[PDB]
Amino acid sequence: NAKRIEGLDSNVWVEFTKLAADPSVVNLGQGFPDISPPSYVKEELSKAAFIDNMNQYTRGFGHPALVKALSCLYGKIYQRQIDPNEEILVAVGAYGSLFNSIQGLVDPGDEVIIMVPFYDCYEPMVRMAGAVPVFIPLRSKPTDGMKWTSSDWTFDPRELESKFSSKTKAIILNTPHNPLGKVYTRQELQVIADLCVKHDTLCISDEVYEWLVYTGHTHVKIATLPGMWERTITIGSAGKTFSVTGWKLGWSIGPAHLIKHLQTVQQNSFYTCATPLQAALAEAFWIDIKRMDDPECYFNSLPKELEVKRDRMVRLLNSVGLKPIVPDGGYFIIADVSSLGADLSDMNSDEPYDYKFVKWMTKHKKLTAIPVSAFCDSKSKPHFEKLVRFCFIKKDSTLDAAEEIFRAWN
Amino acid sequence: NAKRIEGLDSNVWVEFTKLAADPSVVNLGQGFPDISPPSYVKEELSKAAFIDNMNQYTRGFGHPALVKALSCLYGKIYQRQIDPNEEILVAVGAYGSLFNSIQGLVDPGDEVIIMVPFYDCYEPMVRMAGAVPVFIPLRSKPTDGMKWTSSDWTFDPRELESKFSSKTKAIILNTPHNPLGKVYTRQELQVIADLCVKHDTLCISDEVYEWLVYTGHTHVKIATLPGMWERTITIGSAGKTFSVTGWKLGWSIGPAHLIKHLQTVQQNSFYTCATPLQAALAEAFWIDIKRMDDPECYFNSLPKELEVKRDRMVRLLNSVGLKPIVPDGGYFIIADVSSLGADLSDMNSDEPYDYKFVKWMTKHKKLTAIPVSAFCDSKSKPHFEKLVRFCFIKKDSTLDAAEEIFRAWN
Ligand SMILES: [Ca+2]
Ligand SMILES: [Ca+2]
Ligand SMILES: [Ca+2]
Ligand SMILES: [Ca+2]
Repeated sequence: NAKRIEGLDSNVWVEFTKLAADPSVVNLGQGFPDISPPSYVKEELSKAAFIDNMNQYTRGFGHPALVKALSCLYGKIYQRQIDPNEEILVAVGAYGSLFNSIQGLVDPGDEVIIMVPFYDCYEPMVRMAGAVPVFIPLRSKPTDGMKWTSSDWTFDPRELESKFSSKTKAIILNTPHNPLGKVYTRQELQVIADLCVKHDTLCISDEVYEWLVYTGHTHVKIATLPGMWERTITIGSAGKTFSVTGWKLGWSIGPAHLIKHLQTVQQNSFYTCATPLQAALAEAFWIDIKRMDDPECYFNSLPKELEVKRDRMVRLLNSVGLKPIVPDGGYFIIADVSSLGADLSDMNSDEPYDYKFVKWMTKHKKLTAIPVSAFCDSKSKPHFEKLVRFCFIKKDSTLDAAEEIFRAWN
Repeated sequence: NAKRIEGLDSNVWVEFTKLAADPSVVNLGQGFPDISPPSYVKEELSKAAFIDNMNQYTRGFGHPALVKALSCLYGKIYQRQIDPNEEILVAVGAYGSLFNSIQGLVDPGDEVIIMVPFYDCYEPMVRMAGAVPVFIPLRSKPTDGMKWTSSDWTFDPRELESKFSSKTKAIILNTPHNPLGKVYTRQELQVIADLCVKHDTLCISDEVYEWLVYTGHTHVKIATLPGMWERTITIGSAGKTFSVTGWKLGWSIGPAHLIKHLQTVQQNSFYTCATPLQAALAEAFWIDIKRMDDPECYFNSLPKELEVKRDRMVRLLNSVGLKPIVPDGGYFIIADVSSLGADLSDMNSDEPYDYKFVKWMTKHKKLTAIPVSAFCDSKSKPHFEKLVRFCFIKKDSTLDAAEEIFRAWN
C-alpha cells in the first residue's frame, strides 16, 4: 500500500453494520432516515431518468441547473451574490467536499485544528494530506437545572488560542455538530473568526445540518462574519437537506481563489458527478426555494417534524435512566450511560466502555446505537467513553418498536 | 494551493466545449452518446427512485446487489470465483477507479509507464501522486496496402523493456484504446505480462470499452494471463457499458491484497456511491447477463449497431480525403488531415497543427473533432499533431447531418 494511507484502513463501522443486520433489532445507530423522502424529490429523479441528455455527462464542477439553484438559494442566505461557476463546486456528497477542501488546501507538515468529538473522517483526511491534526475537546458547563442540553457544551477560548501557531493552516468547524447536536453561537463563531484573521488561516465549515436547528436556536454561518468570506469554505449536502442520503451530492461554497484549488482536486479524481441526480436535485431545490417563507417548505417542515421525535426520544431515554443531552440541532441525541448498571467486566477486551455497552445492549435489549468514542482521537476517548449516540430521523413505527424495548427494559 | 496540485489545473477541454457552443454545429468531438440508452436502463432508474431504501446509504464499497452482479458477470469472463466484497470496488466512474488505483498503490518517486496517445487523466493522476510518468509511444507498422487500421499501430517490445527499471511501480494499459481504437492482441498483452512478472510491477488495466470490439477482433484481459491475476487491477464503466455516461459508476476487479488498498482510498475520499444509480444498474446487468448468447443482449446488440456507424464514418472521412484509421473497437475514429488543402495562415505561432485544424473545421465546415495531440505528453505531440478524433456513437439524425457537411465540403 502507498505511504499516504498507512494506518487509515480502520473500519469499526462494518462491525456496527454487522450488529445491526439481525432483523429483530431496532437500529438507532447509523444516520439512516427511514422516513420517506419528500414525494417530489422521488418524482424528479424519475422524470430525469426518462430524458436521454440527463443520462449523459454534464458539467464537471456541477450541473448548470444545480449550481444555478444553489447560487440563488445561498445568495439569499449570505445576503451576497454567489457565483454559480466560480464560487460553487458540486462533489460526491459533503464527504467528497471535505476531501476536495483538504486535498486542495492543505500541505504536508501543516496543522489542522479539530474539535473533539468530530465527524470521524476529519482525522484520516488531514493525515492523508500529510498534515498534523491538532485536537481540542468540547467541555461541558453547569446545567440550567432542568435539562442537559447541547448548549451546555462549549470550548475554552484561551485553550483554542493555545492551539494556533505559525504552522496552523486551517480549523475544521462542524455546526450543527455531529455527534453533539451543538449549534455554535455567534459568540463562539466570533472567537474562532478572531483567531483565523489574527493568524491568517482558513476555516473549513461543515454545515450539512444547517436546516435542522430547533426552537430557540439559529444557524449562523461563520463565513458571513467580518473578514471570513475571504478565508472560509462552507459545505452543504443533498442527503441531509432532502433525507436522500443515497444520492451523495454536496457542495462547497466560498471565494474563487479557494474554490479554484478544490476544483483542481475534483478534475483530477472523479471529474464530474451523476447527471440525473443533479438534474432532479435542482428541481427539488426550485420547488423549495420558491416557498421559503411557508411551513410547507421542506427546510421548515422537517425540523418541525423532527423536533417532536427529538422530545419523544429524550423521554424514552430518561425512562431507563440514560441521561440524554437534548440537541440544539441535527438528528442525533447523545446519552450518558454510566448511571445504568455497569455490566461489562465479563466482556473481555481493552475496547472502550461504550463499544462494550453498545454490544451488550444489542445482544440483550435488541437496540443498537453508536459509541461516542468512535468520534474521538485516541487520547480523548476516555473522556467520552461513557457516551452513546442515537439517531432519531425515524418513522413513528420504528420509534414505537424502540418504545416497546424501553418499557420492557426493567 | 497544495503542492500536490501544482500546474495540474489546465483544462484545455473548456476551449473545446466553447467551440461546441453551436452556431448550428454538428458536434463530433467529446465521447457523448446521443443515442438513447437502452429503455430498461431508464426504466430501472425510475423504479428505484420510488423505493425509499433505494434513496438511502448503501454498502460503502458497492451496493450488495451490484457487486453480486459484477461478480457473476466477470466470473463467467475470468473463469473464476470472484469475491463480491473483497475483489470488487465500485467507484465514481472508471475515472474514480483509476484515481483509487493510483492513490492507493503509487508513492512519490515511483515510475508509472504510460502509452501515448493516452486517455488524458493518466498523466496528471500519476503526477498528483508525486510519481514520475514514463511515456512510450505507439508506432505504425506497414499497412496491408488496402486500408489503415488500429492494428497497424503497435509497440516495440525492446523499447518497452527499456522503460522498466526498479523504480517502475506500474504500467497503465488501455484496451480497447482511446483515442486510437486499438484492440491489443494476445501477443502484445503477453509482452506486458512478461515484463510485469520479471520486474514485480503492477498493471492497471483500463478496459471500459471491453464490449465494443468489431468483427475480426477479441477483447482479452491481461489479468487472465499466467501470473497476472495477483498483480492486475482491471477497470470497468457503467457509462460505457450501458451508454449512460452521466451515471458515473465504475469498478475495479482484482486480488484482495490490491483491492483492500483501493477500498482504503475510497473510504477516506468519497465513501459510498449513489444508491439508486447502483440499484438500477444491478438490475440492468441481470437483464443482460441472462441473455448472453442472444443478439438482444446489449453487449452484442450495441457493437453490432456501432460497426455499421463506424463503416459509415470511414466512407464519409474518405469521401473528402481525410485518411481514416479504422478502429478495432471503441467509438472513436482518428483521421489523418495532413494531405488536405492544409493551409492555415489565420492562426500564427506554433501551438499544434491539429488544434488549428479543428478550429478551422468548426468555423468553415461547422464540424468539431478532438485534436490527437491533446492525448500526448509534450515531447510526443509533434508525432501525432496531424491526427484528429471523431466520435460516432451518434443517432442517424446526427450522422445524416454529418453527410450533408462532407457532401458540401468541396
Ligand atoms: Ca501496511
Ligand atoms: Ca458576484
Ligand atoms: Ca499563519
Ligand atoms: Ca522491481
